[PDB]
Amino acid sequence: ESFLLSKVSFVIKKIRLEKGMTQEDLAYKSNLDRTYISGIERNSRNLTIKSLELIMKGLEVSDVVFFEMLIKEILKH
Amino acid sequence: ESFLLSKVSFVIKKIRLEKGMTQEDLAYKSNLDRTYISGIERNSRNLTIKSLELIMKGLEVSDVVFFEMLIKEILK
Amino acid sequence: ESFLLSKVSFVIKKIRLEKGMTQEDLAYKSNLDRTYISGIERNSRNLTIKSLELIMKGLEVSDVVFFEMLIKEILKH
Amino acid sequence: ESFLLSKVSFVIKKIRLEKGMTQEDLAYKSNLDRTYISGIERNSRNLTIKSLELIMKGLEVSDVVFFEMLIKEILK
DNA sequence: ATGTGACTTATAGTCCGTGTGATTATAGTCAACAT
DNA sequence: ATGTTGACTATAATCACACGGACTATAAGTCACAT
Ligand SMILES: [Mg+2]
Ligand SMILES: [Mg+2]
Repeated sequence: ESFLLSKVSFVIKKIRLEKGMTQEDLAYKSNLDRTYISGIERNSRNLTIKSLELIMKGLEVSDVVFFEMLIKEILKH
Repeated sequence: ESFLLSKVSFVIKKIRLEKGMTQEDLAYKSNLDRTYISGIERNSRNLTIKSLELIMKGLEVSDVVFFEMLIKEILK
Repeated sequence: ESFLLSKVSFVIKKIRLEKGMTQEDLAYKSNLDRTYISGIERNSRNLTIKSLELIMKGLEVSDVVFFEMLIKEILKH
Repeated sequence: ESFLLSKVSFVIKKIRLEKGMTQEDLAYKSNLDRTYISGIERNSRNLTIKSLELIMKGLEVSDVVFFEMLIKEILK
C-alpha cells in the first residue's frame, strides 16, 4: 500500500529475528494476537501508534532505538 | 493516554508551528479533516501509520526528519 | 483412513466443545502443538496411546469416561 | 511407563489367552510381526491407534468389546 | 514357541510460519454549534 | 480561526481455526540369536 508501512513491518521482523524471538513469543510478550503479528510482518497491516508501542515493549526495545532503525531502513538503497 | 502518542502529536504541532501553518491549512494540504487534526493535536486521537504519513505529506516533511524530531522530543 | 480414528477424533472434539475449551487451551493444557490438536480434529492424525493419554488429561477427563464415550460414538447410527 | 499403555497390553494378552492363541498366531492373524507383538505384551511398545486396530482384528474382537474389557481392567 | 537387541524406514510429534472467515472495538471521516 | 459533541462507516484488532513445509523423535517393521 504505502511507503512507511512496508518499512515499519520490515523493522519489526528485523528486530524480532535479531532477538531470536519467534512470532509466537512476540505476540504474547506484547499482548496482541498471534495472527496480528504475522499479518503485520506480511506487511498486510496498518497499525496504530498504540499498537506500535505495544510491539516495541514486545521486542524489549526502546521507542528511541526503534525509530533509529526505522530511519536507517528508510535510507538503504 | 500514551506517551508516544502524545509526543507524536506534540511534534506535529511543533512542525506546523515552525512553518507558521494553521490547522485549517494543514488539513487542506494533507487532505484530511480540520476536526481530525484538531483532535490529534490535543492528543485525543490514536492515529494509524497511514494517517501519520498523510500528515507528514501535509506538513511537507520527510519521514526521516519527522522521526529525527520525534526522537529529540522524546528525550526531553 | 480407518474406523477407530475417525471415532477417536470425533470424541476429542465432542468433549472439548462440551467443556467450552478452544483448541488452544486444549493444546497447552495437554502439552502438544496447537497444530497437532487441530490435525487430530480434522481426523488427519493417527495418535499414539501416550498422546491420547495426554489429551485426556488435557480435556480434564478420566481414561474411563473417555472410553465410555468412544464406545457410545462407535455405536450411533 | 504409562498406566494406560500397560493395561492395553495386559488386555491384549488377556484376550489372546482366553482365545488360547499363541503370539505367533496373533501375529499371523493380524498381519504384524511376532517381535512386535512380543514387545507390546511386555509393555515395551507404545502403539498407534491404527496398530491397536490391527491387533483387534487379529484377536477377532470388536472395538466395543475391547474397550469394555479395557475399562474393566483399568478399574482394578 | 517366546524374548531381546540392534538396525533401518516410515511416520508420529514438534516447531515456526501463512492465510481466512466472523466478530468487536475503535479510527477514520463529517455535522453542528461552539468560541 | 480552533474546540467539542456526538452519530456513521470503514477498518484496526480479536478470536477460533486451517494448512504448509522442514525438522526431530520415535513407532513400525525385519534379522539374528536367544531360550
Ligand atoms: Mg488481547
Ligand atoms: Mg512439548
